[PDB]
Amino acid sequence: TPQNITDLCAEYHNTQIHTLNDKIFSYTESLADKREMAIITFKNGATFQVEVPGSQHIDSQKKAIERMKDTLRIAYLTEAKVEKLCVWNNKTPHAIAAISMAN
Amino acid sequence: TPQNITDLCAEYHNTQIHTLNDKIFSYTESLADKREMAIITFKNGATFQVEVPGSQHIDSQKKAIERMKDTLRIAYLTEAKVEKLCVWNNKTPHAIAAISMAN
Amino acid sequence: TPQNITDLCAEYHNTQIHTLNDKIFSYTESLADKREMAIITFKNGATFQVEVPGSQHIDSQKKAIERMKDTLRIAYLTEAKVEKLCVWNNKTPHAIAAISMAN
Amino acid sequence: TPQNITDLCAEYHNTQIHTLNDKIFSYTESLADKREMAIITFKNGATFQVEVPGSQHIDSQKKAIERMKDTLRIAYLTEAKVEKLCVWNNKTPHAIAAISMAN
Amino acid sequence: TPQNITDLCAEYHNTQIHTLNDKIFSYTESLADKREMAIITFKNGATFQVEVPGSQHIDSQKKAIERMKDTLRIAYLTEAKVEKLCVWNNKTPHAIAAISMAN
Ligand SMILES: [Cl-]
Repeated sequence: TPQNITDLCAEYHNTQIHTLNDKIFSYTESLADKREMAIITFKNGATFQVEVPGSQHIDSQKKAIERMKDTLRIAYLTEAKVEKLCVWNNKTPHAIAAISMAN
Repeated sequence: TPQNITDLCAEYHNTQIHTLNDKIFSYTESLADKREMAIITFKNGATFQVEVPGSQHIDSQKKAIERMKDTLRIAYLTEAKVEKLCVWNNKTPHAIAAISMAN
Repeated sequence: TPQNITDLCAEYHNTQIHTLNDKIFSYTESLADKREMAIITFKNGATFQVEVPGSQHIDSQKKAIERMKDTLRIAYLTEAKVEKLCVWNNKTPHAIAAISMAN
Repeated sequence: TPQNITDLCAEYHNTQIHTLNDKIFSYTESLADKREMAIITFKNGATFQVEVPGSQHIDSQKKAIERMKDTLRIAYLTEAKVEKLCVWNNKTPHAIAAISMAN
Repeated sequence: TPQNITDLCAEYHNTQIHTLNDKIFSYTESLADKREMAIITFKNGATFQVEVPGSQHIDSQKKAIERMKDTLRIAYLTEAKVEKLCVWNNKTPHAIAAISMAN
């Protein structure tokens, strides 16, 4: 099993690692129909999204998605340093697959 | 897919962006019949609500609504600065569609 | 729609508003059979409870009751000032209907 | 309804009130099969548990049990002083029925 | 029945206790298909995972898995000192079965 975010990311197609080593700059949350999502940006301008649960989402992935949004909201409020993001680059904003935080 | 709240807001009818750049002054939560909701106000007097989950709302929307109330409660308690709010202006108080927080 | 706790409290029968403007003094939680509830008191001796979830009332009522217990616990831990409580006075301790927090 | 932990505890069989007036010394959590539980200890050596949710527990019981585990974790991490604990003393460690927290 | 993490860990096969007495160094969360897991690291490099769910995990087991992920996330965010870890050593990285935290 992957021991870290980098090996984990290399296991999928259309994913790429982003090394930020910085806290989340802004956090956006929408409850709007068909746009139930979260968007975070960093000071340098990089924007990422936690993708809206569509048909392409099982039931085990639906829970991890809700988990990710909880993680991002609390990481933002506590000014936690996000180290890396593994994202799907075939989507705009890039969609978050994984996150790693290191104090 | 919107990259920010302003663009995401523009995709709906009767919406409106409010720039508060202020912490929530008050938080009111009700569990009373057919009024299971949260109401927030800012020092400027602005009052907003998170609509009661009802008939129109499907499941992904019912949980986004629950997440929004969680978000406002934790934002109120941590004194987080709310930047903008996308609201449906055809309701009173205006109902919240999305929220952005910055730094 | 009601825009504050006093107006919302008035739409119900035999309710009453309590102005505390103080933090919760103590928080009691019970998982014991038929008394799965939370009880809070203020330094002045006022004691309030969140009703135990009964079958006949709808599940949105059940979610709101659960949220209210989450809200009281975190308000207690963070020493948040509670402004007013709207309660059903036909119960003792008085059962909470709504709560407002403001500093 | 009971208005405090002492009165509530006296409504059950084989219960006992423990007065701690101290923060939880340690918190243990287990996800191992049939040992899904939380165990807490205090400086004075007292050890208490939250029972595993067997398929004997009513609907509301399983949910109150999950809440208690959330409460113990957050009380531990915030160093919240625990006032009294009502436990069923016919189990080892004694099983928690109710908890009161007061400053 | 078991009163601490050591006794509880000894009740399983392929488990072992790790004494760390230190805060989590890094936290990794993944929402990716088949890798919906959490990975933690300590300062000396030691890595542990909370295993991805499956039908092997009865429903009560899946709840405890979700709870553990929540616990590691706030423990990391709060820099809480983790004392011991009971892990399954037949997997790589070693899978977490129980955690104990003592300040
Ligand atoms: Cl009993």
